[PDB]
Amino acid sequence: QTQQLHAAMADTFLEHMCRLDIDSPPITARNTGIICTIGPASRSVETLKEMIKSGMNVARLNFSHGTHEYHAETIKNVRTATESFASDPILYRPVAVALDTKGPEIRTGLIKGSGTAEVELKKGATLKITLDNAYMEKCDENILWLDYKNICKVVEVGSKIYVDDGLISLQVKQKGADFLVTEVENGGSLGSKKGVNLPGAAVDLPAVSEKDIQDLKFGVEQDVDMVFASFIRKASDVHEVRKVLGEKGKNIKIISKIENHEGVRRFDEILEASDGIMVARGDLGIEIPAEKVFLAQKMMIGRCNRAGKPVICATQMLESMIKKPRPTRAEGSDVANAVLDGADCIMLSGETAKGDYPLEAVRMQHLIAREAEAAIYHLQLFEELRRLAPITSDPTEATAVGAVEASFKCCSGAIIVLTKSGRSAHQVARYRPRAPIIAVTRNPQTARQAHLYRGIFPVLCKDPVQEAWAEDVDLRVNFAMNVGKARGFFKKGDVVIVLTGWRPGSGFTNTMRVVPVP
Amino acid sequence: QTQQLHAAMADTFLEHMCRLDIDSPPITARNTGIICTIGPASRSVETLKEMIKSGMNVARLNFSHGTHEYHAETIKNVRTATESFASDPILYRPVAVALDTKGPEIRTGLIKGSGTAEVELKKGATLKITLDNAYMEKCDENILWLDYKNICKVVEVGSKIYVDDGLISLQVKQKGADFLVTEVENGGSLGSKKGVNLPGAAVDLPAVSEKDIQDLKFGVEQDVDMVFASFIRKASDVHEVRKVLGEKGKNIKIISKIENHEGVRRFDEILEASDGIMVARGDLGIEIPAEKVFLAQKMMIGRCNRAGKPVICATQMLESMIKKPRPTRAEGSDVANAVLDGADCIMLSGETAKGDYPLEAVRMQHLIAREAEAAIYHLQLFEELRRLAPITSDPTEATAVGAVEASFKCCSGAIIVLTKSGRSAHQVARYRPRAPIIAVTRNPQTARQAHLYRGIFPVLCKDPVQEAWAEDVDLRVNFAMNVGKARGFFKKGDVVIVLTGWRPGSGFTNTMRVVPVP
Amino acid sequence: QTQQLHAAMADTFLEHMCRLDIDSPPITARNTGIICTIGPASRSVETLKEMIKSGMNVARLNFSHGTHEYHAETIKNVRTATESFASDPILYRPVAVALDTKGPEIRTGLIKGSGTAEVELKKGATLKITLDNAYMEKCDENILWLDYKNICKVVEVGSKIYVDDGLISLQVKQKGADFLVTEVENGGSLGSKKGVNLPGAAVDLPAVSEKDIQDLKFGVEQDVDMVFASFIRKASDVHEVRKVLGEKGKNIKIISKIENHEGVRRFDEILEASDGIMVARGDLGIEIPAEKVFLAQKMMIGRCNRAGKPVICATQMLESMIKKPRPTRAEGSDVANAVLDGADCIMLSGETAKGDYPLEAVRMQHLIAREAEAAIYHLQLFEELRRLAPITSDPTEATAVGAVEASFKCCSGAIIVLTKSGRSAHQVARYRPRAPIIAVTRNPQTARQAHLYRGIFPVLCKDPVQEAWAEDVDLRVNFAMNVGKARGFFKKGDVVIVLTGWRPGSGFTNTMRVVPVP
Ligand SMILES: O=C(c1ccc(NS(=O)(=O)c2cccc3cccnc23)cc1)N1CCN(c2cnccn2)CC1
Ligand SMILES: O=C(c1ccc(NS(=O)(=O)c2cccc3cccnc23)cc1)N1CCN(c2cnccn2)CC1
Ligand SMILES: O=C([O-])C(=O)[O-]
Ligand SMILES: O=C([O-])C(=O)[O-]
Ligand SMILES: O=C([O-])C(=O)[O-]
Ligand SMILES: [Mg+2]
Ligand SMILES: [Mg+2]
Ligand SMILES: [Mg+2]
Repeated sequence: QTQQLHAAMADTFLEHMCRLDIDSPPITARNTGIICTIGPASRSVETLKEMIKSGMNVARLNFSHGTHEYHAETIKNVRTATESFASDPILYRPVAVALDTKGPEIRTGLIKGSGTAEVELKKGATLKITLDNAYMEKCDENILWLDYKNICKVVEVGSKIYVDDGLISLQVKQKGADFLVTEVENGGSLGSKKGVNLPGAAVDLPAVSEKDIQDLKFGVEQDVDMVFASFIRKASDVHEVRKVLGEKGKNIKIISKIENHEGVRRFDEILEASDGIMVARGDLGIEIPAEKVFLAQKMMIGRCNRAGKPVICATQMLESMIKKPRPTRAEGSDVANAVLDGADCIMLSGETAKGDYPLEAVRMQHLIAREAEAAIYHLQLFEELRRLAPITSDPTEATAVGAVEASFKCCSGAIIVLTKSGRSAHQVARYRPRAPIIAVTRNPQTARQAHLYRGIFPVLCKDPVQEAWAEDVDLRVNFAMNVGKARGFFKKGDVVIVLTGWRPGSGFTNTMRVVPVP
Repeated sequence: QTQQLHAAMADTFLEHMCRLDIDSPPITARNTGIICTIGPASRSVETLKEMIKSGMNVARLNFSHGTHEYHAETIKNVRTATESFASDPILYRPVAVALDTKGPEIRTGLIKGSGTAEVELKKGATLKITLDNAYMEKCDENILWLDYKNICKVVEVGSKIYVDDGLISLQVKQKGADFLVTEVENGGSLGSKKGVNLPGAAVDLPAVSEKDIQDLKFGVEQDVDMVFASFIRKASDVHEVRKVLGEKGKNIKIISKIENHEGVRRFDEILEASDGIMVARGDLGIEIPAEKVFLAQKMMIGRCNRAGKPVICATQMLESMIKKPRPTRAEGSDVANAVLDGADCIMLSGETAKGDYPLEAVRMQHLIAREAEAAIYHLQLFEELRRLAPITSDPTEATAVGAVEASFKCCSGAIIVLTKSGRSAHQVARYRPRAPIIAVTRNPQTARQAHLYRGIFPVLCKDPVQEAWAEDVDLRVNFAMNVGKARGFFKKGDVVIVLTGWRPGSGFTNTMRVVPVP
Repeated sequence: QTQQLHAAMADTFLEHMCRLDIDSPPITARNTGIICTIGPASRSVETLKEMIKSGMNVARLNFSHGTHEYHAETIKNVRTATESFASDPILYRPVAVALDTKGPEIRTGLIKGSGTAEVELKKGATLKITLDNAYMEKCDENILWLDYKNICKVVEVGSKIYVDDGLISLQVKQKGADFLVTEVENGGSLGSKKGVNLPGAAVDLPAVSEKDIQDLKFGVEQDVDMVFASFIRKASDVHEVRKVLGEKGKNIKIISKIENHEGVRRFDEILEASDGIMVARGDLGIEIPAEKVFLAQKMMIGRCNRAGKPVICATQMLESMIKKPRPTRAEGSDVANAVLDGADCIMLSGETAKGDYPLEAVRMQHLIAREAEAAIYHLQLFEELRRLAPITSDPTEATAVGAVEASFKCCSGAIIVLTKSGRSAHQVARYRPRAPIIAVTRNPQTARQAHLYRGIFPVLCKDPVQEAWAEDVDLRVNFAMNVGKARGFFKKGDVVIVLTGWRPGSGFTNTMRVVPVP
């Protein structure tokens, strides 16, 4: 038995678990999108080509750092490597480009302006925090500058302050009008321009700073597929991002990063307003107790699955692979469990952006996700997503669920979906079939954006529109068959589900056919 | 609400995920046992006391290294630290001692000659490896030492051999008659006395070596509670461990460690023959592909849960805490998911044996387990264990599921069980109540062995047996009431369930009472 | 096998249906209560003896006819019959006495004058209804009188009027000041003093008339066990009845009869106010379209089951058995499907009151019920009753659900419950065990009232209270054992469940034991 099909027939979850089988090889298709952060280790054209071959689907640009021109060149190299495979349209793989905003970050200043300079803060020592720019480049063991002007307004005597991704902690003893006097609680060696978290503080920085405004405008001009908007606290923040992008960037997907308590409490209204959600475990594990992160992760992935919107699990997934060519057992486990949880995508940060094994990290993500998709208990997942999804009069929605039902019944090799905007394919993906969803499109952007949805293998038809509708459908359907056979999803004589519109220019995908592979 | 009781009421697993809430705090009780490997960083009487206070339930000793004299000292210290709390029998925590056999290991030697400490080899490099035994002192990046004779009886050319937690990958370029030259693939930092794995070979080493025989006999002499048997490949391996322990060590629990392909494949006969199971992920993730471990882990926990036998999840759960005071996010997830999987106990190795933050590690496991236990979907778990329960005429079994049902209905503070052998408490634990199980025993050994069962808080009643049954019963009940109050499990006015026998002895548990706390 | 135990292990409802086996003989015990209307055909001490032997649990007296002294005679004969078996306390079966009030009935006047003649009406013919008391004794095929003064105020042209328990249909063609001119819909002989129904008309007779009051007061003097209150339309109706019964009759159960549209629309408040419900299908089927009766039956049985309150299914169950000794197929089906619906009791009207075969009717209900009860899909029933019953701090509720859980686990012969008021036994019955519930009481009245609850076999202890509580429990327990052996419920060596309290008095059931039958 293949792809855990022995465990798939179990009537209980428990028995399904008991039947999982390390000798039951998975199918070749991998449904979960892989998002890579690009930096020094992975920004060369030649390295990017191997990232694509290994499984990268989306390139993430971290606008916390780097100049516009530095990112412009990262974008170019990505497009260059992606297009280098375009000569064969059957084998071509769209690669999305995402921009991760700085958002309302709080950063320290420079330590004695030296570079190789740190100070060892001793636990129990006092440290003054000032906001006076004359100290902007003169930080040491007694005085510390940071860039959050109104920090005194939202902090109180007894408040905690984390510095350098939570490695150092301080507790505030005194407030002056425009300074803080703190006591070191967790000692450490403090470098320069490090990140500051204020857990439980009602931080009043703008959702979109002036810099973000510029950054978003830059993204529009560079044709980015999606925006990962940092530190989203409420629905109004999303609407702000939406308004900046405006008319010109209306088709750019906005993915809200939930990285603090507020985002978690306001999660429902953020989800309603966004196109998708990133569980940003880095900051979140600082802002709320680390032992509670898994709950937030599961809750958010559950609600997105329920709502039908993509959700990305991020940060520290294969962390130890920054230095090592293999991951820990806990890391292998965390990737698989993000998939079983329901994550549409998984993400690499430092592993791809700066580490010593960017390609091995991508490869490992691809291998684990594939195993985990086979182990999904589709029988219960399908029963539940239905029960929790409303009665609609939308015909493409009815069609989509009919097709997933049909794909489980004939165990089909794929669900081929013809789509312009991608919506029809998304509506199929939300019901989580086991068969890969081959979305044939002519819109290059919809092709790139489809990577956000579990199961979608997006495919770009380069052929010009034939005037005879029936023939043009056939062209696109046959192209999907050819892609499938080439990648080994299925072979001649296999059964596939094909979804198409009935009428030329209906805007509905309301037709399903069960069809042998030619 | 509290302890995820909102998610507890959900009609589907999806909806249950959607309701998990980081602002719903866990109960104070912690059902999952914590087993700690004791070594250089944690073997002092002073550190041990803190380990007990942090939450350590079982002290593991790894017999891969160390003399009999070294280990007796550690055992001595564990007992001294444990007995340091015996003055108040209401606060005494029984601590089990476990012996982890070396088993059929294959290891390496020292370094260079000028310093037998720590060196390296480069990437893609080549490497001479020996089947002669003169070069153990001087092993560097050129010519390396193993300890396996009939190697090439079971080996091939171009075959994979791994080294040092398999962080070093090598393929044999060519062999000969019985010696090795190879080529590096995953180059890294080479150290001293590092482990070697041969994925694929049905290795001919014995299950219980001559050294194992000495260690097991030492184990009997020392009165150990349990044995972790390394590299169990089949049921006759377990029986040979049982035979070496013999009449004298017949009450010692045998826990088979499943850490290669054969053990996975023969899991059923091994489980039937064992007292419980360890999922030993360190070696398992080298012996089988890393991406497959989580499947082997969830299958084994599933089948153990179904059989009612203890299962331990082990290795690299909090690995990065060897050097850091906080875990990664993947580590947070891993611990949490082992608990949601159904694991009776989670284990720490390097994290407590040799790392810089042993106390932090134990405390992090304690916090995560508790959060995870609240997030369990008991409604479905209890339903499935009941359906997948063979119906029996066994009266003790009927009382036990009766008790668990009752404890859900009235959300009780505990299930109090009076037990001599532990069996009665084990019967309650296998139905996975949410409420902690206070197992009151006069037998010190069963009190220690009970740590293996999820949910069991064992308490050792030191008071003389009383002649009247009823009064002796009521004195042990009251002792349990006082422990629970003292540990904050419940308070005056709370409801508990109480399981007892109709007369003295084993197999007579047939009485369940719903009782207020006085 | 036996009692469809094969069918009850099925994992689906459909599979359950598939396995029902006409050759699977049921267990001797019959859980569903049987209520019989006493009349001319059945009031002799001698017929009443055979009614009991045949399975009658409740004797219902209709107070629409006959003097108080008449009913007191009938009552005395019920009591004589019941007490004839009293010499042997182990075989004695309590029998309940129920009072069914007349309520707001509408009745015609006397036909012709020549005693009680039966004028025949013809389809198409004109009939006139009048309140002119001149025709009080002078009804005929042209002009008919009835006892409802306000009929003209509450009827309209087009209204349907029904006569003789639904037999004759009339349509209002002409309303006068004093009279109605109607056209006959279907022919049929009209008797004297027949019953009238007005569907879709706001009838304004008091739900508790002055006759009702005397009758209820009489009930109290006569020490009846329960009242079946006719034509209950709303909660206040039920509260009036409770008031009339007052302090003296507080222990008397009020069962509301739902017989019209309003009763069904305001069902929820009526249930809250009542001790139980009667689905009174004779009138109900005339008051609402006949094709809707099953919807309301199944709705009310469902809701009563969910609230844990008794529900009775009544009227025309075995109708053809008034004139024949074998029922129709439709009737065999209706009794079985009422038990499958969830009804605690089934009832006989004319069958036992005025029919030529009273004893054949009682036996046929006894047989059908016992077959139907074995066809119950207990797996899903018990799962659902759990999920949907609250989490409560009430100890006796936990004990109760614990005991039903245990009784499924060990397939017990019975659940024995010691109860003073009956509540402990009621609490078990709401979870619908398969095993008969032997309720041992010393209170003759609760013994009689227990017949309202599915699965309770009441037995009345006559022994004197023993001074030592512990011994006085065992005395009653042992009595239930003896009762079970004689009744063929179980034998020596079978396992039974026993529920007792920790002290004398009501509200202290907290102890469940699983115990071998001695
Ligand atoms: O490892 C898993 C697991 C396996 C597969 C999982 N993903 S799944 O097959 O797609 C799935 C299946 C059914 C419902 C789902 C709802 C949301 C997300 N995934 C669902 C999720 C978890 N366990 C779930 C069942 N287990 C439990 C745990 N607690 C109570 C009952 N069963 C043991 C561990
Ligand atoms: O004859 C029955 C039936 C059988 C048993 C019934 N009662 S039961 O076993 O105690 C039962 C079982 C499960 C839930 C119940 C809820 C309320 C009352 N009874 C329940 C009630 C009805 N049915 C017709 C066929 N049935 C199917 C078969 N396949 C699909 C859907 N329904 C089930 C209901
Ligand atoms: O920003 C992030 O990606 C994070 O904090 O996890
Ligand atoms: O033996 C172990 O602990 C392992 O390999 O995981
Ligand atoms: O009164 C009744 O019992 C009826 O109408 O069924
Ligand atoms: Mg962040
Ligand atoms: Mg090992
Ligand atoms: Mg009536």
